[PDB]
Amino acid sequence: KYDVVIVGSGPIGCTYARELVGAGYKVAMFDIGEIDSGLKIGAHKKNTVEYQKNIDKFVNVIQGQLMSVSVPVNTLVVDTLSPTSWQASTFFVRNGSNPEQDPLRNLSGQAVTRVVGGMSTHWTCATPRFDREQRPLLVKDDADADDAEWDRLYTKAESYFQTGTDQFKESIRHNLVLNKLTEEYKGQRDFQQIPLAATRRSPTFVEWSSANTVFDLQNRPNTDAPEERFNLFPAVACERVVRNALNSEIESLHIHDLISGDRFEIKADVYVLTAGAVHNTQLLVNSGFGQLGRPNPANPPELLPSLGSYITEQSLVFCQTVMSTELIDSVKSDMTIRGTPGELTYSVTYTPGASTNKHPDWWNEKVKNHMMQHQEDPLPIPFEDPEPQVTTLFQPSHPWHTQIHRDAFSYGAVQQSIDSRLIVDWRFFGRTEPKEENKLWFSDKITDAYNMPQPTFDFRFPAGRTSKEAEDMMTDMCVMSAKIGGFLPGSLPQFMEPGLCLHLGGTHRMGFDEKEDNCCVNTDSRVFGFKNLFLGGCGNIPTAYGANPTLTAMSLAIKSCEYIKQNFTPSPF
Amino acid sequence: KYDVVIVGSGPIGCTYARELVGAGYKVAMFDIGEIDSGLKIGAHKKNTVEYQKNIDKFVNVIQGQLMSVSVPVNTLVVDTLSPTSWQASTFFVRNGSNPEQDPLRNLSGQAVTRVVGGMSTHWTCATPRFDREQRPLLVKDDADADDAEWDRLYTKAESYFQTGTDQFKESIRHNLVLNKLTEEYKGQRDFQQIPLAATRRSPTFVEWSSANTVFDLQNRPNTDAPEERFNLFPAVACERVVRNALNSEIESLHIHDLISGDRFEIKADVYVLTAGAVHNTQLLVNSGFGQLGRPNPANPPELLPSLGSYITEQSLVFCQTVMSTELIDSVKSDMTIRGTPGELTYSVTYTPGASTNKHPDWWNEKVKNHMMQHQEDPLPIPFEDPEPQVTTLFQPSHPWHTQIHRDAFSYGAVQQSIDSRLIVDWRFFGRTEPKEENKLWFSDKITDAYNMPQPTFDFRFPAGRTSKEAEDMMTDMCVMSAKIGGFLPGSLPQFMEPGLCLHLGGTHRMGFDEKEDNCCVNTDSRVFGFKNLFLGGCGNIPTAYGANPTLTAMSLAIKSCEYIKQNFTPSPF
Amino acid sequence: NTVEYQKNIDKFVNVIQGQLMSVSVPVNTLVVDTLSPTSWQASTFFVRNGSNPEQDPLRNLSGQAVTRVVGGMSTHWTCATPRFDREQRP
Amino acid sequence: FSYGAVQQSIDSRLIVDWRFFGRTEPKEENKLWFSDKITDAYNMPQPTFDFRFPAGRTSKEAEDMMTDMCVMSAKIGGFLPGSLPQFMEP
Ligand SMILES: *Cc1cc2c(cc1C)Nc1c([nH]c(=O)[nH]c1=O)N2C[C@H](O)[C@H](O)[C@H](O)COP(=O)(O)OP(=O)(O)OC[C@H]1O[C@@H](n2cnc3c(N)ncnc32)[C@H](O)[C@@H]1O
Ligand SMILES: *Cc1cc2c(cc1C)Nc1c([nH]c(=O)[nH]c1=O)N2C[C@H](O)[C@H](O)[C@H](O)COP(=O)(O)OP(=O)(O)OC[C@H]1O[C@@H](n2cnc3c(N)ncnc32)[C@H](O)[C@@H]1O
Ligand SMILES: OC[C@H]1O[C@@H](O)[C@H](O)[C@@H](F)[C@@H]1O
Ligand SMILES: OC[C@H]1O[C@@H](O)[C@H](O)[C@@H](F)[C@@H]1O
Repeated sequence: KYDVVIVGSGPIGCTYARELVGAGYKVAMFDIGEIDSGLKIGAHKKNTVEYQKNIDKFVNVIQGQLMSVSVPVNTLVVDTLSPTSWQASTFFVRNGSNPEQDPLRNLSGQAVTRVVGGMSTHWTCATPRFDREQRPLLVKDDADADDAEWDRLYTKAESYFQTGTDQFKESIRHNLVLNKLTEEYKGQRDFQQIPLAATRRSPTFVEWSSANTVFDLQNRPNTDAPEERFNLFPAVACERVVRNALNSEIESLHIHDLISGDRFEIKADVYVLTAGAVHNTQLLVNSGFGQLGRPNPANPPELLPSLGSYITEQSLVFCQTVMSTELIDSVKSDMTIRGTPGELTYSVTYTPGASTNKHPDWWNEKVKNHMMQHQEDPLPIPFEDPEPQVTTLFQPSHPWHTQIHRDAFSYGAVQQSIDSRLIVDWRFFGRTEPKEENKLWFSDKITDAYNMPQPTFDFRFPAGRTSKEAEDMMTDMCVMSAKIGGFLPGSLPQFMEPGLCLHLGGTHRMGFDEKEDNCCVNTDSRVFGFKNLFLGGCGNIPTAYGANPTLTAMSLAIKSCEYIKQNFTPSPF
Repeated sequence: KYDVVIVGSGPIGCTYARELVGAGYKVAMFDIGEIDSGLKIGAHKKNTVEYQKNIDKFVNVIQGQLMSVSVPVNTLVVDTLSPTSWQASTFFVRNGSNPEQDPLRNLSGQAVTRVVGGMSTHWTCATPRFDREQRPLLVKDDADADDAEWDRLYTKAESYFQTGTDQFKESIRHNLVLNKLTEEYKGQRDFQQIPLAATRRSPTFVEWSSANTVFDLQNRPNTDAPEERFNLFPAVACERVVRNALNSEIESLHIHDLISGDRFEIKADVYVLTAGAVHNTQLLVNSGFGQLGRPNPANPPELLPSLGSYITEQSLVFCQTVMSTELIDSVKSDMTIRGTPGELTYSVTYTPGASTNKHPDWWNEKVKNHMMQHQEDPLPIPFEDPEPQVTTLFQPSHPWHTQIHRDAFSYGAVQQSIDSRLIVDWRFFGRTEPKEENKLWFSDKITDAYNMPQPTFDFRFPAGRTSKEAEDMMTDMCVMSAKIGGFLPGSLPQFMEPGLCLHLGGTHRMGFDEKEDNCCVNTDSRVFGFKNLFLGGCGNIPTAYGANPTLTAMSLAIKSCEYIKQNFTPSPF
Repeated sequence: NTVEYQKNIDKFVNVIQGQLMSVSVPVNTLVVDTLSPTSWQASTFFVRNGSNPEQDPLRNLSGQAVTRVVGGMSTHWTCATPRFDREQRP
Repeated sequence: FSYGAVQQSIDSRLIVDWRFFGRTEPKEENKLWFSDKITDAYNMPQPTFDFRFPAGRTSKEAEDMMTDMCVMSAKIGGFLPGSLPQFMEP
């Protein structure tokens, strides 16, 4: 018997943990995955010395914990088998594929991650605010009070994630790029560092934030927290919430302990679901919310008819560029060079303080030292120079989010022929209109690896503004990127597979009125009709957004938690 | 001040830990890597529910922690850059490549793993004994006493690893294959399960063994062990052992704490190095054993002239096959089938106990149930059937080790068009004659990611018996594999890149006499001349072997540890 | 039999490929899901580009091809001309 | 007729091709037929195959053939990477 139970240990779950453990509640949290981030439970897997010294390898850790949501049945022809080998007569259901899934109306890139800390054990840590145009309303008919509420919430989210905008300020590459783009767009667009949930520990090490940063996930009571109560149970699949006959309250949570194989029930006062945009919906549909099976509009759902409808996922465009000869030469423009590399007459100098210098002294010293210490290297950038982390945030005249950076998730055979110091990544994310016909649904016959109803998408990028925007977005990346360098062969401009970006929203969407706004939770993230059930995460977001959604989702959880502290009393100690 | 210090936390290091912590010694162990296997320190990363339910993804975790040893300078021509992009005039030293390395005399597949538990946090767990022909002598001129010593040591190694040969006995696929190969080679070759360091917990879960299984790596004293003393220090790069002027004793170990960045010295009575075949040699060469820089036979080394010479790595050949129509039909040969799948008249039956049945009742029940429950599936093998784990061990008439199995390390884009139940992997490993000219050496100018001397190989498979064997090995795989099925397109018979198999040996080799046997350690694994320095691991193995070397290496550590308990007194408590 | 092809014999593969027209190409079912949202996108794997909807892809001779030029296939062939022994011969 | 991206890294003087051709039992069920609805480029009835290598001797032979090429070829050299032993498309 707990005061609160939380399903999932990602950063939205940990947000509830932090708020409620902190306010004196007896909390239990379950995760279907296991502890595997070392002694800091749920921490970023990229915070090892070895991965910050071999950062290209980290793509392998990401790929290792992205399990695809719905893989259609495979119809590739293999006709060079030996005549003796067993050969198919048909393309029958093979290797865990989903026969419900139409391959042509899928989010084939969508994937889930099942480990303690969720996806925040691998993510890129970008945490921008949404402006009004991308954000759901929290106050009706009062634009300025809506702004102040969002500002209050986001400011708190940013402290929980340790969001900052200056961790890369001493990078030559970062500033090379930033300054050129500010110059080029002078006035018309503003560039800044990507706000990043991260703290720099040294010039070659960044402590990336995660679920652990929000809440350390250590069981309580303990010496550091002797009057808090928290227990995390890993390797427990949560399968169903039990409704009372009134559909006004949840009475238990049904679970499957994966180690013993036993099934149990858990009672609490408050039930919170933060299993992710896909798995929140799966658990609700298994519990008799929404509708199970292929959509059938001839059978109105009894509860939450909007559940699994109006889903959104962003369009993503990508390339890499190789830095221009112009930009590279500009790095060393305050240097006087005499002699020729490798003689002992060779001299690279600058005047410290010189009003005519284009760069600050610190920049010139790095360049001087690199050039003198490494006289066989043909580039003026130091080898340990941190990577760029540049953005122009979404605006009405350019309604996409942009990252001009170095992401650990490479999409191709990472290449070796071009010096890494020259390479810049470009990712532009578009916003997607919510439409009722775009759906995530669950099979009433096919089941997944955990014997739960198999997830199935029915999705196309909407015609009209979504599609026009996505193609204007592609053109913008082409135009903007040419300012910095030409494309890197094998990383040419392209749309990524649908759902690869993992920003899926609106699967359990938020609004003021269940009917009128076609929604599932209210602005306290409470499920309509039910006193003690709440949903957290990106699934709540009802709007068309291009920016990275997690900080937003956290803000909404903070507000949800105020509702809980004002409406439920913690058990005595 | 410790009684014993151990460099590295892989399973050979943990062998010393187990023996010496157990015998009452005050032990400290350092690793340059960090704890990241969840709450069981140094355990197999494949022991999560999620990875045993998505086993194809585990290749990504392996690739994520294999960092290449020596990558030659890249000379690929990229001539489709934009004219504006910075373009090279030469193939200069880029992206951490090693200019000392000849690309044509490399072990390009060789890689190291830096995490607590070492490579045993990802390995395949195959642990066969070497027969006489592959094994170094531990007793001179007495074949039968040599056998009994090896038998005593191996039996102890097998308990520490929990080696077994029946964990797969209930697999239809495993037995399908095993029985056909026994029949086909009747008499001339014997097949058995690959001995595996592993314990089955259920029909769909195997608890794979690791460094953790040898020694749990928990600091001591603790409640379970109140009179033992052990401390593990992760993220500490060990750089040098300090010799006394007599070169008869080590006086300290110099270390670099990677978190603070500070450098310290550690004193102990006994020094043990188990940093792996490559990193043991690197640490010794940094300490003035052997010779630093490109080999120069005009400057005889002062200590251990054989260090880094006579290295061996095995040749590896690979394919996959698709199971024959014949073999698949044989799975269901005791079944009477009436009706046609999917009608309600459909019936699949057998007689339990029938003397005329080719299979045991348990086999027939699985097949019956699968066929009746899954009437849309065209194969008689159940979906959760465990994978084959078959071997014919090395013999003089077939001097290669063989694995006929399913390995988590796939080498190609894992494919989806052919049902996984039909696929069998074939890996044949050859033995390599030790030659003085085959070397691992360290640069006196280039340094690696940890500012240590850059490793550089000079290696070719020896002409003569090694090469003839490797090509007869390839032919054997071709011949033997056809008995089970034809090759899977995209997995055709091939030699793998040199060193991919990660069985490198002889970099610090064992013998009776330093001069006479061209060696570095004696049969107690003690370094010649030095009272208190020992080396563990595959680097000790002086012979040409085809079988997986780790169990052997453990056996040698067990013997080393007897020497220590008989020659050094633990500090009082 | 040109001087230029006997001096650059690797290029002759291109002349062979240039006159082998496939006999029966089943309907294509490859998924292309990285089209721009603005581009025309199929709802089904309909009959495209001269493919044959009668053809089962799994019971084909997909490599079979014909050559339509004066001299037929003997304008590109390898010229191997062995006798059949009794066991192969009508 | 090379089947792959002709390669340049290994001297052509070292390279030898191996092609082993098997015999196929005639079976009534293996057919070439023509569509009464689909037509080809010359408005003639579209050719359509219904073919599998026969079970029994044909298939056993084809796999013993593959093994023979493997065994025989090793006498001359090892396989060239990117030209490894394979069945060609039917
Ligand atoms: C993978 C990835 C993800 C993101 C980025 C890049 C990469 C490669 N980058 C990124 C993202 N978001 C941003 O805003 N900024 C960035 O730069 N990524 C997305 C981000 O990582 C997610 O939006 C965020 O985690 C969502 O948090 P959450 O709502 O707490 O959900 P999680 O998926 O992280 O964790 C949920 C959780 O629940 C479990 N689970 C699932 N089913 C169950 C059941 N049935 N019972 C119990 N537990 C369950 C999981 O195992 C998991 O831990
Ligand atoms: C990666 C891999 C390895 C093996 C198999 C498959 C795969 C994909 N399969 C396998 C193997 N061996 C077998 O006999 N059977 C199998 O089926 N693999 C090899 C096996 O995994 C190794 O032979 C074994 O670990 C060797 O053990 P070890 O001698 O204890 O060495 P490790 O590499 O495991 O650990 C050494 C260790 O030392 C560290 N390190 C390195 N440098 C330093 C310095 N300078 N200071 C401190 N520590 C250092 C590492 O970080 C590491 O933990
Ligand atoms: O695909 C990688 C991208 O994935 C997204 O999930 C992130 O929000 C981006 F920051 C990131 O670059
Ligand atoms: O490359 C994978 C192989 O690596 C080797 O290190 C192992 O000993 C084999 F068992 C394994 O199949």
